[PDB]
Amino acid sequence: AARWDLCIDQAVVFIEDAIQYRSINHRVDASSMWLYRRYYSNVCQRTLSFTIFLILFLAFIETPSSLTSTADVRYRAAPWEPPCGLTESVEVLCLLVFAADLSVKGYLFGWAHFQKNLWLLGYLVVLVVSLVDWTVSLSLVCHEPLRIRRLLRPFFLLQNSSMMKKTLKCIRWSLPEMASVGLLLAIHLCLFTMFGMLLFAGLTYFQNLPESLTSLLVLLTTANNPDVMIPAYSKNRAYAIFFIVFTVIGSLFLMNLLTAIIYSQFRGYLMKSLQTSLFRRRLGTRAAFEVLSSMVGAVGVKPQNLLQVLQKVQLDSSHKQAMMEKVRSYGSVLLSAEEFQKLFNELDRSVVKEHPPRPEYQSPFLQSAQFLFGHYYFDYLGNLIALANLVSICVFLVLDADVLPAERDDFILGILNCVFIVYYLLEMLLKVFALGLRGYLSYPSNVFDGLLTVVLLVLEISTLAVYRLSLWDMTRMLNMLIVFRFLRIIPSMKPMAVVASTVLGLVQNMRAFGGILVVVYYVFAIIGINLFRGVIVALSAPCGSFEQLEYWANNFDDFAAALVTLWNLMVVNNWQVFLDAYRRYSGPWSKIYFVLWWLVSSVIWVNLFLALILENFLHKW
Amino acid sequence: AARWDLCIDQAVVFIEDAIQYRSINHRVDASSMWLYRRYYSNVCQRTLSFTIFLILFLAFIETPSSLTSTADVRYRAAPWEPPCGLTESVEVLCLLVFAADLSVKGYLFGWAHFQKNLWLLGYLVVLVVSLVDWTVSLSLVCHEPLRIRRLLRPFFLLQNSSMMKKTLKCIRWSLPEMASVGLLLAIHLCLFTMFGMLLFAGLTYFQNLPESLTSLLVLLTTANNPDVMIPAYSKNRAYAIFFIVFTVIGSLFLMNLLTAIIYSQFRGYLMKSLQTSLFRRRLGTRAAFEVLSSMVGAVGVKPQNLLQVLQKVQLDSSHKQAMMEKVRSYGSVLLSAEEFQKLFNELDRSVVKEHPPRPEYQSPFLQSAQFLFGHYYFDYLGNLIALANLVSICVFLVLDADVLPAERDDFILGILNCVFIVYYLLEMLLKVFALGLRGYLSYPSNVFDGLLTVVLLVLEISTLAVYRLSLWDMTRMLNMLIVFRFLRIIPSMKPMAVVASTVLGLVQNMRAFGGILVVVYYVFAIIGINLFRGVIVALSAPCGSFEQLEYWANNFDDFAAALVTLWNLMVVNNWQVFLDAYRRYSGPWSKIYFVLWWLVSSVIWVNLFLALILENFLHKW
Repeated sequence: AARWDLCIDQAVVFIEDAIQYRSINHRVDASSMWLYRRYYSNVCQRTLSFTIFLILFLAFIETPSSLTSTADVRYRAAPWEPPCGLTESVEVLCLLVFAADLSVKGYLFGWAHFQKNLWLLGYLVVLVVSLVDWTVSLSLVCHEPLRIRRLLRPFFLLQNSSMMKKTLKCIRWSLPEMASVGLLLAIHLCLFTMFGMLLFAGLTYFQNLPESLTSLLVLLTTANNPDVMIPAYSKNRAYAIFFIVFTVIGSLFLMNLLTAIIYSQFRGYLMKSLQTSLFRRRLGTRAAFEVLSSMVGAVGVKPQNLLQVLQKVQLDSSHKQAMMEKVRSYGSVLLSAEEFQKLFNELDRSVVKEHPPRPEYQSPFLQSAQFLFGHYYFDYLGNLIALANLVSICVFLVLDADVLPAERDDFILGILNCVFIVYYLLEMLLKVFALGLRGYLSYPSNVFDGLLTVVLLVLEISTLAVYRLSLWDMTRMLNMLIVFRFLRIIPSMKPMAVVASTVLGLVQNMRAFGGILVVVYYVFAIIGINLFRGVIVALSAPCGSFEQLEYWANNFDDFAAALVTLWNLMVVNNWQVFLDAYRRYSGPWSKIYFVLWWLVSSVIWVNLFLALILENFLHKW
Repeated sequence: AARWDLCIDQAVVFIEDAIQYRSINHRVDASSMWLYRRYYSNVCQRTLSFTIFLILFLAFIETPSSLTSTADVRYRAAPWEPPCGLTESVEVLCLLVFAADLSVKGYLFGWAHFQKNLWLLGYLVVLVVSLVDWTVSLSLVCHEPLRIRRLLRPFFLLQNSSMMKKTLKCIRWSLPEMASVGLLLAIHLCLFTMFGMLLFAGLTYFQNLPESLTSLLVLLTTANNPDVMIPAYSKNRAYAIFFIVFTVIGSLFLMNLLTAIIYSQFRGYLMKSLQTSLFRRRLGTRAAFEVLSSMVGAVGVKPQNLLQVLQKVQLDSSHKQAMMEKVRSYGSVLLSAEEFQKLFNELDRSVVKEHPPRPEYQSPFLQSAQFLFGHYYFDYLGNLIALANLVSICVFLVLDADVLPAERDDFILGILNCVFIVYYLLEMLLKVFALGLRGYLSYPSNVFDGLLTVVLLVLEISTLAVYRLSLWDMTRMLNMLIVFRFLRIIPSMKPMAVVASTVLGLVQNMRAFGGILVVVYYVFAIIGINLFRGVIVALSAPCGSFEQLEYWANNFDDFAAALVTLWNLMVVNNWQVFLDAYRRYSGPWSKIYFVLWWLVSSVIWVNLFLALILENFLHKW
């Protein structure tokens, strides 16, 4: 009776964990299974993902106030200050649901399991530090300059992710080897600083210990290759050997050695991911069998017990009916153990359909339309005219570019876009009159084409509403959206399937890796804000300086301007210029910030990218 | 009698080919085995390697005459012209030995084998083209401007190499995939040229079709990251998304996709090298057995036939005596087939010894010296004082650097180098009085230390000959060679053995890969000479130009100046500057030269380097 239905709840949650690749380490109770099924719903996990985005969105609208139009410092309508109410209200509202998340994760798990698992403990210490810092900054009227609780926000992203925790373990195992090459590189520098200072001080680059040390470090990433050697090379031809050897040993051996060291841990990444997925499903159904085999009882599981459990699970109805027919094909025989486990190998099949088309009333009208629809040249007529559209934009952009930027003719340009757009409407209306409103939605390219067509006629008819033949801005907007038609010529990839297959495989696997970049940007922005917030003031310079070039838009005055400035240091070109400017404005101890940013971003993460491309390329063969 | 000894010659050359991993496809004759053993000697292969270096050295002393001190064009003592005699004499003397090489390679191989093997045919066509071009340039008095026979010289390097022929086959199999990503990248460019020209011409970078096409191509290799976007970024913050997406799709996906495509062919490089080595030794001894088993005869090979053949082979005497004792341990029994093949597994063992030390006459004198020699702290006392030497050079280079460059004290600097050098002499003289003149040579570090010590005392005593205490140049030369002592602290690599093991493994495997770089430089230099030989003349510039910077040393006027100029384009930094200069001086069709040089050098070869590091790292585990 009661233990009858109680075993049913242990049946349904063990099947559901066996599908979704979860573990079985939660305590089994009566209403906890009401909570377990509800906490893992679609609605609950999507609220938790939305609030994580919210606090990581919130730094755009904090007191540095990145709501302007230009980030340039020489002219900017600066202020938009929100008051002390709303931003600290939405800060504490997200802290409630994370506190609600921790409570139901610890209550549903073991209490002793809570004290052992390090991530739940770190989830707890971050919450109280964020709450103490909230009430302290609320006691004062917002006039605390630096907000330490803003740094702890990316731990909420790292907690609920299951792919970043794998990737952080792989870079933790690579760490004692990366410190050795980092040690060997620092030996390699300070040798050539001493060896350089004998040759050249006996150059504006070699006049001091920290100046020559900086000049070699920037050469190590090859940001000044010709410019650091041209005094010495103009004195003698033989001085080229000193700089050639330094970048061969430095940039070629030791930087590419860091890539091979990181890839040595990611070598079995996807295959060992699939193995622990299948291993968790093996003990999933086995514990489901073991509790169902001992419901009331030889050793077997009654199919009438199966009839109620496989209904209450949440699954695709394709695999659901296949389970249901296969147990109905079985008799009243008690199901064996090996036949129980191999029964759940229906979840490896995948079925792809699109839709069935629909007929008409009049028989010669329907048979002519559908048999010129099943043609394979109908889309090729669309592909031909779209290419004919694109060369027209091509020839007309280059013809008006060179001469007469003010007053161009643009007479035939209107008529060309008319005949193409009304061609685009008639084909998609003939498609839906040959497939159906359901028959047209089943293709993802047709959603892409059908949405793009109905937008362009709105743009065209609006130009046709005010002109007959804001002219230039509408034609520029109309020309821009015609260019996006070229993305529909792309997916006909017949001989180069190895490229499009991995690009899909890459973006399906950048939950972890895109997440790590977000963690690193968000930390280094807020550190960079509090150090260089008001350092650059713009009120006759050397010809290669920060001020001869107009690099004034690259500062750390807000969140949007920090991200682009950190981007331009990540692509390592011309970061000798930023090093000289931030020395001249904020003292020479700022170089430890940029060098540390150079090590995390360019060295570690862009090697981390190449290890993940290499793994996801070499897969299934 | 005659066929008795004739089988002995077929025995010895089949064993020798089985050792040195050669093939058996040469015709077996009487005096051809006299030629086969002599052509493959140590002296013959080393003459062929020296003449290959000679013609590839010869371009330094041709008519562009790269014998100056500076390559700067604004001042240079230009001319040194050798006459028409000697350079065309040494050109034709190397052509004789290559013609002698082709003849004995074809005569010893099959005649029909000659017409099938493509490399021997290409060896023949290159020889007659080089000889026709020699006699044509000799008929005229050297006044032919361009020498087409100079381009065919790297085929002589490619012919006699057995590792470059493997590597060229691996990049030939990768070619139809690299053309697809090259196709997909060209689609990716010309979309954003049209999309860029609508947004920004509606910037000095976006004013034309070939100007905007060049600006995106240089952004693709990130050579102008901040400088190409700062007008648009200073107009609006939202224009950063256009350039961020272009370098994420461009540089991160598609360039790193080219590395993964190349590495997909080098994935089994070293293991499939070892397999075809062992496979050639398997059929080597088997054909040696098969001719020896049918000398006069159950089925076996008489050991008295073995006694004469294993003497006449050339081998290490360590494995030679081990073969000889093992056949002497065998009786007069006819040796079986399986026991014949497993007999030659002595060639897998390797024995390392150094030397035995020698005693003295007087027993308390020898026993005290050798037992404080077997100490392991004797070298640690050398390691301590060498570190104490290096901090002295460290502290004294930084102290005199900042102030007073003219007249420094340098009083204690002499005395510091005295006590260290005479320490260095007494330790190596106590080492040879505890090891021996033979006992000291057996260590490669002691050869390195012993040579460095005897040089520094010559430098020190020469300063002591003219001073007592050209001063500064001698102390600068003395300080420089003390820095090289730090290379002896390095080889005590206890916890990071994975780094030093592969660095040895890399340089033992760059016969192929260093050879390909030589082929690519040598071709692209001589093409670049004949196009831009006298284009730059130096007789108030924009502040970032080729002439504001003093880049005048980077031209193509000779062979030494071409190599450094091609080097500074290989490391891709600031190659926007070279593109603008060579447009302004030699017309706009010069950009096809540098773009083609960008594709071969940076894209292919530096991806080729990272594939070879990755293979030689992941080896034996």
